[PDB]
Amino acid sequence: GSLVLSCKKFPHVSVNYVVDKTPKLLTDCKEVHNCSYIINDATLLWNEASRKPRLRPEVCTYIKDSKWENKAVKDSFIGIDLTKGYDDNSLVILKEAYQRYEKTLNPEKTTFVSLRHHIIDIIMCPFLDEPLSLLMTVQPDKNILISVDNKKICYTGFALEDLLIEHELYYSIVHGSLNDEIDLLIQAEMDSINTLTDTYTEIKSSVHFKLGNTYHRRKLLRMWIQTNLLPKSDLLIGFRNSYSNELEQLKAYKIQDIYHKINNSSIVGKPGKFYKFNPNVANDWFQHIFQVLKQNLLLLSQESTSTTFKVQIDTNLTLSISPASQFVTAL
Ligand SMILES: [Mn+2]
Repeated sequence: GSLVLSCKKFPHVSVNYVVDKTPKLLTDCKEVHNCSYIINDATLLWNEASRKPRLRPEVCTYIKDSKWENKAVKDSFIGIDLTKGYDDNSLVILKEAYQRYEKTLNPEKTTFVSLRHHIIDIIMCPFLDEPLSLLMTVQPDKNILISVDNKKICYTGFALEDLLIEHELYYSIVHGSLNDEIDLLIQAEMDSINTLTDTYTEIKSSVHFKLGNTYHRRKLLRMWIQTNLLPKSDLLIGFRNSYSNELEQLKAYKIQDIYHKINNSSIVGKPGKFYKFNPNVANDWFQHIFQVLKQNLLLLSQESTSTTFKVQIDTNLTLSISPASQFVTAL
């Protein structure tokens, strides 16, 4: 019926393992659909009908040249108080995306279907001091659906996207292979596209990184997982004055960049406690739980009345899989 399993002794490389070119989490990863969600209209505008959020041209210009067109331009961004004006369902889209691409799912593999948020959450377990909980339903088609069950730092983030981009949300549905027996159909919200480079660009707000500070090592590792799960994607980070909240610097990064930042022969000098936040360890952990999960959820299902399961993971990486009520749906 249920199941407990220790996953702390999962195969993985050395915490100190360094390698030059960042690894990849999914192979043959490609976007298979995309869509803008017009909220007031309760509409989904698929693919060629979707309105991609465009990164302002000045910014694209700045990213390319590595300098602003002129002082005026620069002052339209740098120095702006990302605080000014602070005093003021996703599972539905996924299910439509699954319905539109299903006939294209490889029938020889198990496909986990989920919003990017959850895949990231799972890869992070061993790097967090908090635990994990989620629902995983084994659909009649034998695939698996994953679902669920600081106002100011948050606002500066929307404020920054607003300042850099030209009510409505844009989703990218990608497909990638994990195993010889496992694929992922992931839904992810793109912040924007860099028009000059035809590359999604993930906007992040932050205070200058105090590396060697666990909080930032986490953020940087999560950032890496977040973009490295997509087929194409870059980052743009707005660094702000920890005091004024003024946007001090705009810095663009490729996945390689974020990777290097957290995988040096030098950085791995200080001893760690979370596998030193090593992207490769993360990658190994990735390969391990999903194999574990796919196997057991499949096994338990054949012997149960419930297609849905409560999946939990200890701070000790101990997996717990008990069946959920067959008379309840998580929307
Ligand atoms: Mn963002």
